Amino acid sequence: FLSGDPNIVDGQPGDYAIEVVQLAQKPAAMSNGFPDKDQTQIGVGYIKFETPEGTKEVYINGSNSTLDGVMKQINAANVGLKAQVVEDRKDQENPFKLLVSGLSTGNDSQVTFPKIYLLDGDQDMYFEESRKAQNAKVKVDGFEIELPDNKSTDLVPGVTLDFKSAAPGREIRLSV
Amino acid sequence: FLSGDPNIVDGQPGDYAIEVVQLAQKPAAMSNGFPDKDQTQIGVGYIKFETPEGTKEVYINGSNSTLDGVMKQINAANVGLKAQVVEDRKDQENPFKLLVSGLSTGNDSQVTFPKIYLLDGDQDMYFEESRKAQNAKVKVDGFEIELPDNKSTDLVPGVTLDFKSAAPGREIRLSV
Amino acid sequence: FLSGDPNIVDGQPGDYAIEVVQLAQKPAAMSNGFPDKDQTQIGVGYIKFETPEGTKEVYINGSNSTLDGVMKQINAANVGLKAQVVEDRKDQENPFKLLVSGLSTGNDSQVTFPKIYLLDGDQDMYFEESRKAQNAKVKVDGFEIELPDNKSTDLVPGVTLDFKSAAPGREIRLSV
Amino acid sequence: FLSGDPNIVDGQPGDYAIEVVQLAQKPAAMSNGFPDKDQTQIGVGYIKFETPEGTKEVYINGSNSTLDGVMKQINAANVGLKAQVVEDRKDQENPFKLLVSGLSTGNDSQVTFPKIYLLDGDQDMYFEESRKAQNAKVKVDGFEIELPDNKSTDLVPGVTLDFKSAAPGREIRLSV
Repeated sequence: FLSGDPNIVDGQPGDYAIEVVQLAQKPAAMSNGFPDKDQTQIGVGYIKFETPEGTKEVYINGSNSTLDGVMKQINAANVGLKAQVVEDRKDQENPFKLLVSGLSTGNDSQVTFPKIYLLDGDQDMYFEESRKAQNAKVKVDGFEIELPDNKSTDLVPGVTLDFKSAAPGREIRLSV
Repeated sequence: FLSGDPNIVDGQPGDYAIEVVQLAQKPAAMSNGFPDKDQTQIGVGYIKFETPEGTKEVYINGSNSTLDGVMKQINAANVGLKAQVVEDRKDQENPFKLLVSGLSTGNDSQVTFPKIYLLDGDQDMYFEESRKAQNAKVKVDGFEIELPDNKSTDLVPGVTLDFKSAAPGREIRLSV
Repeated sequence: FLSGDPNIVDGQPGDYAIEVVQLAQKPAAMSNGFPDKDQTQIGVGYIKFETPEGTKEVYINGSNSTLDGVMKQINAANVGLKAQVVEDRKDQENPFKLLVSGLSTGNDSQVTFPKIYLLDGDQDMYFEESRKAQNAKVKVDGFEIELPDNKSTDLVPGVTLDFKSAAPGREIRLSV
Repeated sequence: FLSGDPNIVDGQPGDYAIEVVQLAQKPAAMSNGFPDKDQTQIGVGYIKFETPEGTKEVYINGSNSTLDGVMKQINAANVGLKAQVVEDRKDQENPFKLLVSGLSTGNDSQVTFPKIYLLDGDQDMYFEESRKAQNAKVKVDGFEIELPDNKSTDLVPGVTLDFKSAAPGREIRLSV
């Protein structure tokens, strides 16, 4: 198996034409900005997630409701979510943001973020932005189809393809 | 021989400027979606193809007219067509589609799909989408010309070029 | 020296930001299509070129005024021009075209094609398309400047850069 | 750690989706064109820079106020600026330009060029163009955030990422 561009599509007989239009997308949400990740407290209560495995409510203990504490409690809850704190200089005074993302891509792995219930915080936490889970969009011999993940065993029979990047308008030739 | 980008154009004395605008395209058609590829039967009769080698009619035996059976019978017919079943999550309830493609690219290798004649199926099969065969479009020193295949022995004299991907607006420099 | 993308810019201390907007372009002209390159004769006389080295008139001998003969006579004239015959399937009946290009890029290496004087041909030859010589356009720390060739010793002091492809909007980081 | 495209993002466990929308930009200014870099004198006085470290005034000695002399005096001043002379064929008669750039990227590393005070020059020097310092723009799981530099230790926890090129619309998959 050879890909015309392993940095768009790689894998492990015929002439196969594949275009990666969009990668599959994880559902995700990003907080408003905070001036620090280790002092300003967001309060006590819970954050609600609606997931393919049902409603999940992650309990935020005032003990440690800094952005860092909340990230660690979301990760320790093991509810199909991965949290991290990122720095976004769009607001230089409030650069720190909580990013929470599903672990799976595809329309069927949707996560929503419908409620943050928190009392006594130093500052309001909210998800300023969210993104829905999405399928990959790929073209096979010019036909756009949707895939749940960034891999396929069906497009090139006998090969497992992994999409490495989205490159709309950059059709790649593969051979086997 | 060196290509400025082997993942757009590679091959096996001068300064050669080549842009791959569009890869050469196989003629192809893709079915409507089915809920499965191994149970729902499309019926008995035939599927008609108009090819550069003349009219071809592939006989679909009710014995095995699942999408999988039809794919196997199209391939076994040896009429210049390659069939496979793909999964397209655009319709989650009916994800399975038959993709049928010519083996050759270029305007002169046209295939059309003018008739599906099938009685007693569980569900209607039809080609929801088709694509015409097309030439590659490449620019040599800025002039767009058309090629039948994704290779050339004429653009860089003494070298066989293979186009690995389309990259419109990305002129590549080659040397020999 | 390291380039962030050797397939856009490569070469042989600091942080250097380079974008290749357009490669430098050779002046060139391409004929109308012919049904063959080895039988149909274009006649006797000459083809005129205006070059940076002055007016050049290449004499076409009726002995061999096929597209192939003309290509060989232009090359043998040694007037700063390189000719080849390409196949362009835009007109399937008349696919063969003469491509004539200058050997140098840049605005100062302009070539024009102002006259074809040919009597007794089987078919009219003319330059259906021509292209002017052009400078490369590159951005250095965001400023677009023009270069005569697809190389530079000035952009990154102490290094000779060779532009491998044009990639407008794809700023590359280089280090030394 | 593996990047789907090391020529966009490289570095040194999870599924990480990163798009480099724009590289971080150095503040910079480029002069008008001069016919030479080693004879035409721009005069005596100073060039003013406003920098994050305060107002800096670089003294231009008539002894050597060629574009080359000025470049060398700006570099020898050690005021957070790097100067070089580039050749820009946009004006073939006046191709030589002084490019002066900050050493740091990001909104907080702004440099402006508010005054050139020079008497007795052969020709006027001025900054025909300038560019403000800017943050990198990157998307993490589809959310655009701003970074001061072309690196990050926060996007992929436990890895130092270096952005090698901007590739808007080309989301890259990374793994750890």
